Amino acid sequence: ASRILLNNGAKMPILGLGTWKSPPGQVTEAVKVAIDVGYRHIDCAHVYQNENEVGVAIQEKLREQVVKREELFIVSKLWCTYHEKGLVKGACQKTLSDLKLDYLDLYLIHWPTGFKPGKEFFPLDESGNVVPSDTNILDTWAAMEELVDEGLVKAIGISNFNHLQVEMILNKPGLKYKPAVNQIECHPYLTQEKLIQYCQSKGIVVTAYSPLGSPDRPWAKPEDPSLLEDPRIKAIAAKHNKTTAQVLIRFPMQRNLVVIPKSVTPERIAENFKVFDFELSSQDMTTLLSYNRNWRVCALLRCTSHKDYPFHEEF
Ligand SMILES: NC(=O)c1ccc[n+]([C@@H]2O[C@H](COP(=O)([O-])OP(=O)(O)OC[C@H]3O[C@@H](n4cnc5c(N)ncnc54)[C@H](OP(=O)(O)O)[C@@H]3O)[C@@H](O)[C@H]2O)c1
Ligand SMILES: O=C(O)Cn1ccc(=O)n(Cc2nc3cc(Cl)ccc3s2)c1=O
Repeated sequence: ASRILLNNGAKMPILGLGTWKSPPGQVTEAVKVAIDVGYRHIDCAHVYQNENEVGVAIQEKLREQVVKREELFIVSKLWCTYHEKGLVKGACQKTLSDLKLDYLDLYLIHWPTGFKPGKEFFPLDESGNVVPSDTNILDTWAAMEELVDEGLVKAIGISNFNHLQVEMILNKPGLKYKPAVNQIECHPYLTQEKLIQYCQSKGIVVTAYSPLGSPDRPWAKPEDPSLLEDPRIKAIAAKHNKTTAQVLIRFPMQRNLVVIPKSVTPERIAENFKVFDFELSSQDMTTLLSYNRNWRVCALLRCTSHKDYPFHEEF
């Protein structure tokens, strides 16, 4: 089945295209190729500073009659320097303008942390610590709720929230919309069993990011583990005459997750979508879950002092 039901009654494609680190010089072609081979879900963010080039591609394929807007599922995220309630609408509208759209299918609070407002996406002090803003999760959520009530987004959710931060929102007095999705890092070295268990039990769909372990992450160190190069996983893939990446994409799919692998290479974009023609066995799944090391690609330690830093909690 290719789509999962959200709590807003809409259906979200379980396989989408990641765009973090896709250069503007290449992401337009990436998206065009993706849509041509079947992707309908694109994961975006204002902080990725390529939304205009993503919008170029969508506009194009709409104009070529390859797809209709209704068939697309476009995701973006509210960046940390816009968590003040008076800044959320503007941030959302900038993303809409850049993507040349009239609505987003899903809009996420990108991180639970608010940062000092300003042009700087990661404001630091003279010391190198990120400068927080005096905003909180609940007020920011209320602001996200207005975007639904105004017709700008069909659904709202969160990203990189721990189960206690998700809880705050759920128990929010006067809650208007429950979160639809929590997008979190998830892959065989960070299997997220507990948080997935919590979210799915609350009827919140989980999206797995960095499913290939983000080898292009700019802070990679050579000693870091490498999922795509893991011989144990290469062996699972060779058993199914599939590539390591296809295995890494198919894994979260069989855990009822959404997954959003990133590529700007047309061959790999196609390859990565060809994961609906095979099944990981029960042993394969068990084996892959067993590689958990609680290893995070995305956890900027310059944020570990923010009151809302998400990863001090077990989950
Ligand atoms: N919510 C947030 O905080 C958050 C954080 C991180 C990521 N995300 C989202 O999740 C998406 C995916 O995560 P990610 O970008 O960190 O990394 P990823 O998808 O785990 O890995 C992308 C890397 O894998 C390479 N690659 C892709 N397909 C491959 C294949 N078949 N064989 C070999 N290498 C392949 C890509 O190369 P090329 O592109 O050069 O082909 C790129 O270097 C993002 O782009 C973003 O949309 C969200
Ligand atoms: O955010 C994106 O989708 C991609 N991305 C880009 C740059 C980067 O450093 N990170 C790591 C971060 N860690 C935290 C940790 C916290 Cl608490 C807040 C924000 C971030 S950003 C990152 O994930």
